[PDB]
Amino acid sequence: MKVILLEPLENLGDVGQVVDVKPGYARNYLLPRGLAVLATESNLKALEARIRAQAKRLAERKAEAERLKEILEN
RNA sequence: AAGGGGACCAGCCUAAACCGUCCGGCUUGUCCGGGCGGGGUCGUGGGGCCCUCGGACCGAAUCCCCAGCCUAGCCGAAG
Ligand SMILES: [Mg+2]
Ligand SMILES: [Mg+2]
Ligand SMILES: [Mg+2]
Ligand SMILES: [Mg+2]
Ligand SMILES: [Mg+2]
Ligand SMILES: [Mg+2]
Ligand SMILES: [Mg+2]
Ligand SMILES: [Mg+2]
Ligand SMILES: [Mg+2]
Ligand SMILES: [Mg+2]
Ligand SMILES: [Mg+2]
Repeated sequence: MKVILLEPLENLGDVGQVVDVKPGYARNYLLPRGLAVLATESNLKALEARIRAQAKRLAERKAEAERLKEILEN
């Protein structure tokens, strides 16, 4: 069963990553302890749109700060 | 059972794509979810979206009215 990790877990996976686990592990351990969520089609959109938004708010630093390396250095 | 002969006869509404709005979750937006409205309903496949040209008839199974009918009756030939 596929889940989306909310936290990095040793010898499991990294935060925001999709991993395969047995249904019982997800249902009786990971999910109740807030450590993951089901890789449902709803959640995969929400994860996507966060990975997307972080890359957006990153590039617009490396560009409006890059605009500063234009004024300075000249 | 098909098929044939007859009785009767009638076909519709949604879900999803997409659009709009309200509400709330936190994991902050191009988010996810819930409600309502729009859109849509099909097998010659149909629908959505985007271009392109083109602009009255239908009509309920709902509602209103009225014939008709039912729940009492009446007239009715000639020793
Ligand atoms: Mg027949
Ligand atoms: Mg008959
Ligand atoms: Mg018929
Ligand atoms: Mg809100
Ligand atoms: Mg939804
Ligand atoms: Mg929504
Ligand atoms: Mg909605
Ligand atoms: Mg088609
Ligand atoms: Mg009808
Ligand atoms: Mg009499
Ligand atoms: Mg008499």
